[PDB]
Amino acid sequence: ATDYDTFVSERFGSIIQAVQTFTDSTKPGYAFIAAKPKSGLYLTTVQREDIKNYLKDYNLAPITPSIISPNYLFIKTNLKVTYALNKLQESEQWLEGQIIDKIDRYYTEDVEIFNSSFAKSKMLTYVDDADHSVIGSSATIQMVREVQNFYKTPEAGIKYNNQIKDRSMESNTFSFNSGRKVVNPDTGLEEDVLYDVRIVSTDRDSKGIGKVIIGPFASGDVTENENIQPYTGNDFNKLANSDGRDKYYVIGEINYPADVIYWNIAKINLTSEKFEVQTIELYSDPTDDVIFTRDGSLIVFENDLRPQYLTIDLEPISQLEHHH
Amino acid sequence: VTATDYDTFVSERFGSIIQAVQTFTDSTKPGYAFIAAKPKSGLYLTTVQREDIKNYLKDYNLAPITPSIISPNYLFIKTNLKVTYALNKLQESEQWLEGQIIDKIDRYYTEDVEIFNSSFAKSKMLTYVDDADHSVIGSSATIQMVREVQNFYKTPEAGIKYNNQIKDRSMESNTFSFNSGRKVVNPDTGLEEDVLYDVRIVSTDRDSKGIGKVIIGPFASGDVTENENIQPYTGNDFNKLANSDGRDKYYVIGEINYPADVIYWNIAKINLTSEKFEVQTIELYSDPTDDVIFTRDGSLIVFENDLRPQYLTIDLEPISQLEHHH
Repeated sequence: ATDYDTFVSERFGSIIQAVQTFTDSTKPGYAFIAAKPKSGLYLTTVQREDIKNYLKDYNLAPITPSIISPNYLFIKTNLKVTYALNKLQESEQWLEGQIIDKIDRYYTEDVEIFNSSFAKSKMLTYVDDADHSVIGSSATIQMVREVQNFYKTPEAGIKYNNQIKDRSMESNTFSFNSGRKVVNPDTGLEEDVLYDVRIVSTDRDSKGIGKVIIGPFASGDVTENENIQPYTGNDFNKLANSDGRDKYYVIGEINYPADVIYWNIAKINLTSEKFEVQTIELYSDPTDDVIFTRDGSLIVFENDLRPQYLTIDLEPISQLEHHH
Repeated sequence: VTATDYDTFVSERFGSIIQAVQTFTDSTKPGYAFIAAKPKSGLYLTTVQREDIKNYLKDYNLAPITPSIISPNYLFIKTNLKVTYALNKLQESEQWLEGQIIDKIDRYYTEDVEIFNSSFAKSKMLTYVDDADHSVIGSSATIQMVREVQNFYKTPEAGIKYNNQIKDRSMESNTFSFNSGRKVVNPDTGLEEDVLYDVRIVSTDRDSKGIGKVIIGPFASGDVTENENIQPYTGNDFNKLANSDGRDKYYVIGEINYPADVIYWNIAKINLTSEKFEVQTIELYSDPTDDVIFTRDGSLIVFENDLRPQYLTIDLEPISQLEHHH
């Protein structure tokens, strides 16, 4: 870690706020350094080529350390703060600002650091701490791993470094392109029907394993031969429809206890071409309210840039027959 | 007159073995001036029944209204704490550690919460819990409000309230034994008196006006006599308990007004005599919608772990160290 990270952390301390090295058991030979810009999220490919070009500075001929951006774990927070009407001078809009700062001040200080961790109980005491009028808060978290490629998990897998619950793992939705014509003079003569779809996990087996299955289809546009046939279990979360779509299929699988997640859309004869996205986001409920980082993973609150991962509900109180 | 004037009156003539006073008057009970009194040490003033609450009676000035020196209507917090710490950061035992967090959970209560018209917040106390070591990483909790009920048979004339809002089905008591008149045998033993099963009081989802039933069960088909009035509660709509004895027929005996925050029941509404029940006092648990629990009139949120240990479970969890290498 610090053996080489620190140096770098000297010649570049004006940008990078977090640097640590690690190996991949598997990508033998390769040493990577994750670095987080103090100034946001991803170092720029120019900022990256400069930093790599101090590798020559310190003479090493062997292929030498790949710099790269950190594997972020995000907390989708659903915050609720109840406050006293009397004791609150400015706008609700102000108050939010006042606390959404506190959250960040906790993250920067105690969390946004390698192998340091997020404790929901701590940041709530930060929230409480934001005004002299913030009587008490509560909070509900999710974990977000932002997936680089939707089509197949890495060679190795995707892991949260944390225990999730059953059926918990679920990506967002991405358009699948069937291939049929719609024949609609509204928008010409042909739209190419494309219905949303997601990738969810099902319940632990006898032995700790689930199945990573993929959202609703219309019989025809997925070819089934004995082997590859519709999944049947109802041990997962189906999604809102308006269409006659209820045929989910099975790729990869979740090892709940070892938290590893592998899937590969290929397991059903569907080329990347068929989906109009390239990136997705995987969510899942933690088991605990204390969540952890490990090799090159970093937990981070970047809220003016990932605002989708915080929501604040306030509850103004006076006196009082009622706060819900 | 004036409750405030009275509160003082006692924060003087007794201001010795008394910590706090709430002089409130109940709108259901005219001409009666009620005086809540915290013992400053324990829970009940003359649990010996007056020894004390009679001495204060013996203080008279003016008015046609009469004092009724009572002990405070206590709100309890059944906390299921789940603190987690770092194996290495810890030098003394889990045993010494518990005795360290509850030292804080107490510090919070007795400074901010254990007061009249004062309140409790889970988030705020879990800050105090977290603040007991160099680690101690974080903490979880799962709380319920508890109201201790003397005479399980029936609530007061005017119902019992929490001074807080609870959730649908949230309200449920601990279990108690109901002596069915009947008799059975096993294991070579004999009649074994009268068959007993564990029975209890639960609330149902609120109807379209904010109002569910307060029901009691299960039973046998059974040990309760059904009338035009007395009939098994009609439908699923709440929390049933383990029929390790197979039973299930519950009966309506009151209702919760969720908005008004009032709960009334009377076991006499079916026809069971208190004789058919082992108990006298029971516990009434509900879980709030409140991220803040409010005390109020004669109500008081207190934390007495020593004398009320049952209302706190701490499950610790040790954690492996991270990087020790550099």
